[PDB]
Amino acid sequence: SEDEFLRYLWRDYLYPKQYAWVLIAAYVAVFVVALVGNTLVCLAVWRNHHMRTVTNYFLVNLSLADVLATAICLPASLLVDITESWLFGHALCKVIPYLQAVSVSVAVLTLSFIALDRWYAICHPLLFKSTARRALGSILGIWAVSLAIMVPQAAVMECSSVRAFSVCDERWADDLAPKIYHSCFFIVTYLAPLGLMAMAYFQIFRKLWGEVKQMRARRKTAKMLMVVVLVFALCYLPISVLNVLKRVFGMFRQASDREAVYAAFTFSHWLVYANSAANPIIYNFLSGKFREQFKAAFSWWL
Ligand SMILES: COc1c(F)cccc1C(=O)N1C[C@@H](C)CC[C@H]1CNc1ccc(Br)cn1
Ligand SMILES: CCCCCCCCS[C@@H]1O[C@H](CO)[C@@H](O)[C@H](O)[C@H]1O
Ligand SMILES: CCCCCCCCS[C@@H]1O[C@H](CO)[C@@H](O)[C@H](O)[C@H]1O
Ligand SMILES: CCCCCCCCS[C@@H]1O[C@H](CO)[C@@H](O)[C@H](O)[C@H]1O
Ligand SMILES: CCCCCCCCS[C@@H]1O[C@H](CO)[C@@H](O)[C@H](O)[C@H]1O
Ligand SMILES: CCCCCCCCS[C@@H]1O[C@H](CO)[C@@H](O)[C@H](O)[C@H]1O
Ligand code: NA
Repeated sequence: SEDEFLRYLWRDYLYPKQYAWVLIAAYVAVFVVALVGNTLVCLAVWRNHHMRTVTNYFLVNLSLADVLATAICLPASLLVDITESWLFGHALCKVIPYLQAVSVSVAVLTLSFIALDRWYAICHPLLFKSTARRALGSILGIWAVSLAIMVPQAAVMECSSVRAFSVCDERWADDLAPKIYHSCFFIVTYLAPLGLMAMAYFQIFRKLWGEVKQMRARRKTAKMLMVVVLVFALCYLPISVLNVLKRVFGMFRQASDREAVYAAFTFSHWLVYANSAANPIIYNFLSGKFREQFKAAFSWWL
């Protein structure tokens, strides 16, 4: 029974090995590309004074939130996605999930303020002054808000023993509280800002593609930014939806195909980190100015 042997070889050995190879290579490729890429974003804006715009100051802040998640949270997520257990202790069970939620909040708030800045500059000019100095005040305000509103997330994280292994999970005293919290989390960090940004960029699209030199520069930046928002919305959609289906709709509680649930959650966690790697790649192709600084970086160190 050679066919039956090959089927158990595939199930018990070949498939789990290929799965671990794909998983580890995917997480390592994204960790490296995100660390290098986002460092280069910060260096491109620091080196060239002409790219020291309000948009690019917020793009640097997006890179900081993306570096926060890549450096601290990505290695922890990789180990949970391998073991399905917590190996970093009780203290880090509160800190790493908290820093991850802070990073999402900083990322989406940074995107909202870029949209807001572009919407006032293009659709409703001369009502609100937007300068580089005021961008640093708005950036500090983004961190202060994000650090505060994510404390409930830190408060619910618990590291509990289950063999003798630990699990880092949210502890809720009653069934109603996680439903209200995960509904609010989804609408505040995903749905409401992305719905508002889509409507703002649709208005900017109508104004720009409906002075000539300025509109040529504005069309290039608005095209890039629309691609960034679209890619953020696609990357954060599977995790945002899985968290609602789990916490609000009580899904994935049956263990019949536990491995299928782990794979959907793993791929969803990886898409969040893939976003940090994606943003500097988007600036490379949709910004000639970021393209120059990146081309100069590969000419120098490589
Ligand atoms: C974007 O969300 C996550 C991620 F990208 C990696 C791992 C987990 C998540 C996640 O589902 N959440 C829940 C959400 C309501 C707040 C943000 C995180 C917090 N939980 C975490 C985060 C990191 C690690 Br590692 C373990 N748990
Ligand atoms: C950049 C330097 C690398 C640091 C990586 C952090 C990993 C933490 S190990 C972790 O420490 C806990 C105490 O905090 C113990 O409870 C755990 O048993 C142990 O596994
Ligand atoms: C920048 C604002 C400062 C707040 C940062 C929150 C993360 C601290 S870790 C964690 O927070 C939980 C919630 O408060 C407590 O239950 C724990 O005892 C404590 O270890
Ligand atoms: C509108 C008012 C909003 C406040 C609601 C507070 C309800 C408490 S939930 C409770 O919080 C603890 C924090 O320490 C966790 O340890 C528990 O696991 C979790 O169940
Ligand atoms: C704005 C926030 C709204 C989010 C959606 C949550 C709706 C709760 S359904 C509700 O859950 C209770 C606790 O689990 C049960 O006692 C009830 O039988 C059931 O009807
Ligand atoms: C702290 C108090 C906790 C109470 C939790 C109950 C929440 C109400 S859910 C609501 O209950 C209705 C009953 O009239 C049903 O008709 C609806 O279908 C259902 O959605
Ligand atoms: Na991000």
